[PDB]
Amino acid sequence: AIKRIGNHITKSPEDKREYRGLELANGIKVLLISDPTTDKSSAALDVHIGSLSDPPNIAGLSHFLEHMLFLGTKKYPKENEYSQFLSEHAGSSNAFTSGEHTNYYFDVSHEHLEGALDRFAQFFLSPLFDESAKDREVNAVDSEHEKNVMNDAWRLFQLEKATGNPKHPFSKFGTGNKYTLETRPNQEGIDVRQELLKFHSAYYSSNLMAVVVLGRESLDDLTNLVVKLFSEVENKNVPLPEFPEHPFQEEHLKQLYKIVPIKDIRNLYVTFPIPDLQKYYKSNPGHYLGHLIGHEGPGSLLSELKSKGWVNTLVGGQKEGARGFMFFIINVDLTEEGLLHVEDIILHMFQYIQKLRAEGPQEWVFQELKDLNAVAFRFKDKERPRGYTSKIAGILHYYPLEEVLTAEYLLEEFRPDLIEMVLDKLRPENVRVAIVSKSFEGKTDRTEEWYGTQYKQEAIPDEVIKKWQNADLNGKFKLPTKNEFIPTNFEILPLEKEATPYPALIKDTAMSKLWFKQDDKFFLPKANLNFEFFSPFAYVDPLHSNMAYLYLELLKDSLNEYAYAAELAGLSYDLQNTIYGMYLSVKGYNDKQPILLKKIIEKMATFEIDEKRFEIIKEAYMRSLNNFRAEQPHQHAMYYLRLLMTEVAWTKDELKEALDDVTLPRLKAFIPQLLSRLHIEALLHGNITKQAALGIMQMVEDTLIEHAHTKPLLPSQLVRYREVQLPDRGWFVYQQRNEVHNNSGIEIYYQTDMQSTSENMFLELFAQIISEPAFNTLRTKEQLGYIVFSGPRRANGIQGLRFIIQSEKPPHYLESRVEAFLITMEKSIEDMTEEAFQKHIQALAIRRLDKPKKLSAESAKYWGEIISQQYNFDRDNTEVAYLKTLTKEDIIKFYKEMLAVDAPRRHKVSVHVLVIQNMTEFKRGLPLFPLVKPH
Amino acid sequence: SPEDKREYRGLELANGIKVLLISDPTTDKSSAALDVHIGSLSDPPNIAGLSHFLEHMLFLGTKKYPKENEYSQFLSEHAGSSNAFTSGEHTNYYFDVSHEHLEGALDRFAQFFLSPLFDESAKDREVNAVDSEHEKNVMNDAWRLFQLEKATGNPKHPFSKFGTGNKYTLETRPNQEGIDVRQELLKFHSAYYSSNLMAVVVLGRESLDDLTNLVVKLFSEVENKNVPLPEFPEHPFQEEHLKQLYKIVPIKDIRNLYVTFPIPDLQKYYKSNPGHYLGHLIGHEGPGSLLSELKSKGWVNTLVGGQKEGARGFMFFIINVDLTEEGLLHVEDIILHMFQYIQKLRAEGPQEWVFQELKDLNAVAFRFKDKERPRGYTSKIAGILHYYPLEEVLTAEYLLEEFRPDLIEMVLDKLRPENVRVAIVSKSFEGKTDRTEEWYGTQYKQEAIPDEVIKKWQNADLNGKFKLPTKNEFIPTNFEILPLEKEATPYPALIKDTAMSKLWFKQDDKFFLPKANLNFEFFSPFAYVDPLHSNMAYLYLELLKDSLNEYAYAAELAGLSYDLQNTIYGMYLSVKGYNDKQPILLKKIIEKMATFEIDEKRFEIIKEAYMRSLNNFRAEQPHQHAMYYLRLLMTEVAWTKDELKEALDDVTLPRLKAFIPQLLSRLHIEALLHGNITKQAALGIMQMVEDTLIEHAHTKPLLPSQLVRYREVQLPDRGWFVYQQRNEVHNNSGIEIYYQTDMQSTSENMFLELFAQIISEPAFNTLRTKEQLGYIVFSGPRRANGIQGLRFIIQSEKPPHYLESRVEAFLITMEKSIEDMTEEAFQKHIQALAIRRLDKPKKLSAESAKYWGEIISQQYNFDRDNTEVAYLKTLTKEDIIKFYKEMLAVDAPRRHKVSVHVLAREMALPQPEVIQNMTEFKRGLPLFPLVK
Repeated sequence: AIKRIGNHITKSPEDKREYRGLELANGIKVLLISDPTTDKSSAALDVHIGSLSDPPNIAGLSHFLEHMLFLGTKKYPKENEYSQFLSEHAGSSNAFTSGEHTNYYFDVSHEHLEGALDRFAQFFLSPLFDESAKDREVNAVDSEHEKNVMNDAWRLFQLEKATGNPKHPFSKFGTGNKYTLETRPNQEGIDVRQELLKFHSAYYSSNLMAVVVLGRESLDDLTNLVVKLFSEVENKNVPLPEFPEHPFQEEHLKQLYKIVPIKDIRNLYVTFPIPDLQKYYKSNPGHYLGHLIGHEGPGSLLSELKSKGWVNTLVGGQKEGARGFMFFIINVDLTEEGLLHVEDIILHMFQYIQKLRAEGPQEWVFQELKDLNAVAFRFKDKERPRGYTSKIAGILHYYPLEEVLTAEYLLEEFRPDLIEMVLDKLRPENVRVAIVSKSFEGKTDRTEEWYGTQYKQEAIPDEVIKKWQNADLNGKFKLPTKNEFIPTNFEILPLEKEATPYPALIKDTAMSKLWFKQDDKFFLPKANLNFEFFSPFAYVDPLHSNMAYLYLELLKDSLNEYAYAAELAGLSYDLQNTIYGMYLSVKGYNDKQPILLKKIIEKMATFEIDEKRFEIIKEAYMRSLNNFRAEQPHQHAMYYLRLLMTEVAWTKDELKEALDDVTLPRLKAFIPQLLSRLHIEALLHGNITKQAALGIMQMVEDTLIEHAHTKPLLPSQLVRYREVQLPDRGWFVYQQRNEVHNNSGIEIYYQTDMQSTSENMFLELFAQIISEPAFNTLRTKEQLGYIVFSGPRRANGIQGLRFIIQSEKPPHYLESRVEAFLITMEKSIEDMTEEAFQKHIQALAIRRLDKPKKLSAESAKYWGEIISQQYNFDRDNTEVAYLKTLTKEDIIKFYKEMLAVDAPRRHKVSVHVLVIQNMTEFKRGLPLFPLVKPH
Repeated sequence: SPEDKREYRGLELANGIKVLLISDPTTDKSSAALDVHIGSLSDPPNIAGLSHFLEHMLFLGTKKYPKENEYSQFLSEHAGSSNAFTSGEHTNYYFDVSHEHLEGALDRFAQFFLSPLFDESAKDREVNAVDSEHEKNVMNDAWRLFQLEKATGNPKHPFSKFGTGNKYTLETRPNQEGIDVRQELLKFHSAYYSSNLMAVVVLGRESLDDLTNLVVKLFSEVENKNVPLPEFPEHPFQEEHLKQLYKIVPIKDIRNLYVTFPIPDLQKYYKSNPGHYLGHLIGHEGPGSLLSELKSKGWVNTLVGGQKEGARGFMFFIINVDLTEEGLLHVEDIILHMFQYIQKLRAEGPQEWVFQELKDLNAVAFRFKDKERPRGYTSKIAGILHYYPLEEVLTAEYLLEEFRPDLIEMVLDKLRPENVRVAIVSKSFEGKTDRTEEWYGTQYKQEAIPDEVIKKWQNADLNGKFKLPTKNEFIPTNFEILPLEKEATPYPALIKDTAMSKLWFKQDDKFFLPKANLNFEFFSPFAYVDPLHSNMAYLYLELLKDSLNEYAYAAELAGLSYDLQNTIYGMYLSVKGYNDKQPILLKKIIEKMATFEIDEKRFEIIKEAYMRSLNNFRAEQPHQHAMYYLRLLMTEVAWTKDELKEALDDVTLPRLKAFIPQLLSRLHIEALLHGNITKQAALGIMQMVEDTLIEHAHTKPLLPSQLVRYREVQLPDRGWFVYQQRNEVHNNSGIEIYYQTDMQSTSENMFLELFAQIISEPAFNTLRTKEQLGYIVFSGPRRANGIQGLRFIIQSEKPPHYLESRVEAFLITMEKSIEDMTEEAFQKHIQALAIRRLDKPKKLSAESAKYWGEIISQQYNFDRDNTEVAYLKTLTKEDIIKFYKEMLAVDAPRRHKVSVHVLAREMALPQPEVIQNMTEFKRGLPLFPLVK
């Protein structure tokens, strides 16, 4: 069977890997993909035979056969070298069956395909089906059934098979079970092995199999090896029509079911069947209709239901079963008010559909989606060496090899009649109601035989379907407007003649500080800009902190609807509450980035607050403070220690005492006062000319003065918090009691001077050195508690070591175990050889020296340095050279004089959650560490 | 007065000399005074200021020793001050002596009468000295106005005669005329001093009889000529100057309106003292008062009116009026307003109750005279001894027991448009004044107001909008003292502890005074948060004090007092005085501050005044600037005058109104109870103040985290810091060097203070007396943010590095001096320091203020001094050397040194550590722990 159709196929312009797809004479679909650059190589074979099978003699027989092909019969398990070969090359394979097809994906570390190809070739060429082999597989199939029984996702899927026509084979149980696999046939007289013989000979031989290779070897090398071992397999010319007609006969239409799952969750499913329409996939109309249903802009279906509160989340998507029959599914979130108004929610979905009928199909919205799809296709992302093979192999059976890459990423034709046809399908006549709730338990007397899921399948008497058809009226909903920003600039701006390896202060003003960088090591239009706004009033009072959070929470919630279109564009807006300042994150294509940024600045400068929105936000904030009372001790201990470190902090109980007097008028008065004085810090990044970037900073500051009347902060109005000074000679402990968790939590912390390049290295190295032994004994052999923490702490320009442990043991006993660990580590570091110490520092050095994998990640490192005010972008490169210089003797000295129990400079503090009688008095007594000088 | 001791014994000599005998055992210092009814008016007309020249001549008269200063050296031996002055009709002498040396001092004074030398050499030196005194008086703006007033009434009248005297008039014109001035002194002394009207008051303690026997025999040595007293029948003005406006140029920038009314000698009758009673009416501030009308117009900030001094036959009445730019434009209207108040007084008429209430307040207050200074008491008594016996003068002058409604009507009738003599003092009269007084060079001009305007004043006699003052409480509710509680604590304790309130209580026992003091501090975090926040707080305080001032005047008349201060931590309220209205006054003060209405015009004028203060600091002494720069660093967060000025422009009246409830929304109050108040009653007063606050502002207790104090930057050990600032206004340069040692502790406080005392006596002689580099010299310790430091502040036009090097050399010399000083000399130095620290307060207010300072510092050890003084006694010379070595020493390892350099306008260090940005340095240095 030697054949190779030849074509040159276009691929994402950015993508470099070259692939040739060919068809053999036997008719096996063949795809050859060559990627020499990637070290890993792979291959996949998909047979289009599902768990559902035309013979109904036993259930799970097809699933058993796919398992029988990965068992390796008796020869492959007998060879431990075969399994060792997979382990040596770090190759992990997953074998699974789906109703449409059975799929398997495997990987080899480098050029190990030849041996693997032969092993896979043997199963198809000749399966032994030995008696000893069958014994292991039947037990494995029974184990596979066990996990499926408790899987709620599978339980919904099997319920869909039950809702299938009983006469139709669609209602067969795909997973199968041990009793069906062996006990049921032996009394019947059917032989399982004889069936496996017949099925492999004809069904596997038929051309339902597709082979793809991701091997790094050249396409010509790929062609010779793949063709020789797949030429032997022949064609039995057996045609499979799947299911010609939909199983449903309208008998199970217009029925309401109540499902109680093991998990507590509430989802509503309305079932409507739909026609295949596979040939016209250019328009993809059903998904386009789903996008309109799932949209969250002006006059959205979810937006009305959000005001009612009946549906928190609405998602609409196409559902595909067999090629012959497909379905449309709408999922709505269920709320207690929504459960009472279930019928009204169903009518409201019809009202949006009525609006869609009135507007009709629209060419412009389809064109906008096509433009977005083209942009996404051109900039392909998250390419995967493993699992990509399985997806393409399934696509190959239904799609031509040349068109597989662009089939789902491009729209080429408009199909108005198809949009009308899917709209016609969405009518109450075809509607089926399925409701999931824990409360339904005890109202259901009917239980599924396969899995323990209870659905009444009761036939609604006095059906209200007629009322919904009779009362249909044009919806108040309005179709969404054209997206304001669509990326049109794909060209990357040329690098500036001046080259800077790190961010530079192109513009410095009292009003704002401006850091600028140009893209290097990456070639994408995508550019990201982070801006910090700092105002003193936010942290001045406990009332001020509470009011500031409410304003910021309200700000993002109001902007969320306006920024849904930005999410579709890929632009990213983030508004978050930080005690010192407000963090605005803008990410995405550079060309449309400024328009979104300015609109956010105007909304931030002048914000309107609704009383109803304020009340719900205030209630949610109050509930969160109540939750912390029942929160886990280890996090509670971490908060208690953090509260002591800051010069002044507000107790969580105090924060929820002083929310009693909070009012809307005080909050509205606060917004101009806070906005009136603030300072802007800038971290622009990506490919842009410096002059244009300076202009973008100028407009942002100009808008803020124009609306908020923001004026530059006076000197000394920008001071960081100072950590309390430790005694250096004493260990201090206070006790508090948890109410809900039986494990007692103790936290021990050691302050370590002030941040310095050498100081950072010493703390990091000590944490690295003790981490592996603590995991070896404290975490596992002692197993005092699941939560054991030995990691570095960096805050307020200071370094510390924190031990967060939650265990069912006395806190003092846990502290004694930590003390025993510290003395063991003293002896351990001395016992450890110098060569092992060098291996420790080298592992930390490799971890420190990580090259950026993403444009955003590269910008993030600079963002951290500036917010801390160190401004040391290259600090890691200077530090790694010092780490090699660092010696074992210095590390022993650092612990013996500072962190040791007998150390003269001993900084030890203790926080206990099951004496410091007043937190304020102890903090007032301690001096304050100065802010680190900026570099 | 029961509080006053004795003073009720007096004798009159046959010669007519007036003698009063005082014997106070409690008084530790003896005293004696002389007086005689002769004056500048009674000087020979040709001679000028003969009596003033003669009063100096009396001291050197003694022939006992041929030394002019022999009496003065005798007074120096007894350390008793001797001063003498001549009034218009009286010559007064006063001196004091050792307690057991009263007889010896009197004998020396007696020698002057037996032989008055008045030597020729003494006269030649005296003429120059008297002329020098006259020259110093010319610069005084007030004196130049007074001299012009005496001369203007009549050249012929003796009223015009010069009082001070000058060398040319005293000696040069008589000597050329062939008159011998020394012979004139001898003849004048026999004719007037020795002849009659002498008044001697003697204070002794050994016995009343011992002084009495000696004085009668010794003061009879002079033979009386029975010479009578000079009297003037009519006022000097002949009515030629009446209804005549004057414009006078003043040396100082002062604007005043003066009107003179000649009146009869009502004071000589002393029946009712009517003129002062009328003056109180005009002075009183109340609804419908003259000051309230003037303040509303804004023409006059304040006015003062008291009966002017008058001769035997006549008296004068004058008004002093502050003038504003708008007031200067409307001066005629202001005089018309004064006339309108007089017409309202005519409509009300004389009222017995107003006189009775004033008399009742005076009588109770006369019984309650807290203290009398022994020195100068004799001099005041000598003046009134001639006209009234002490018992009669004290009772009549203080409470006016006799009442005459007719006399009150007569003085009101005496004030009239015809009686008015007009004068205006303003700085806008330069170049408009031609006439110049010869003696003081004062420039004044006659600008008679058009006769038609004078007719307008006469034809306009209508009351405006004036309301008779409401009767107030001038009587303490209980004159007696409430009994001390059965359980009593010598030092105030925390009787009541509350989340919103802190209470300390002591009842004054030894003092036995009905008067009591209550101190309250209000805490607000927002006051120090921003330069704008500090600025608005001052404006609110200034608006509050102006608004409630009219009510407060009534308490001031009763002797009750209130204080409002803008401390950075929060508002300060203090109430001191009798308990009769003290609880009532406290509630009203709280009501005004917590709920307040702001007048826009008052806010604008207050805002301008605060802005004027900020620009004023640019022109300030260089040494004062150095203290201000050091203060910024010591207080950590603080704001410069520049940023405050921009913030002051930002403040607006609506913003200020919004901030007052926010400031008053949450407060913490700490209180001190002192004086005659029952503990249970005081607890009720504490409940009342908090209850008033919660109703008015819904006050809530501050959270412990919210309530915090400031911290101080910590200098590195072995570190020297300096920064340079330039003062454009002052030619000289001021340097302040601050050496920090440690957080204040009992041992630490004693050691540094001992060092400051040890070097204080040497510093004055070694630097100011010998080096004499600059007038400004300071060697004193400074306490801020619970940290002890020593500051040396010198202002001189000398190089700063040279001056700092001299300071370092002085310290090295002081270390050598400490070794040189004997152990006994060191013990004497500690003894002086111990006495200075152990000083008992002589007033109820002083001891309570000492307790108050500890409470604001957050240290509750009231009796800290007794423990500290015991430690000071244990101190050794070696211990001070160790303290100098650890921090004060130049090369000390733990030494912390900060230098503030204010450069001169037109104008090195071994180690230079210039501070470019203060904010960067504040971030760089750590913060000292707050004291526990």
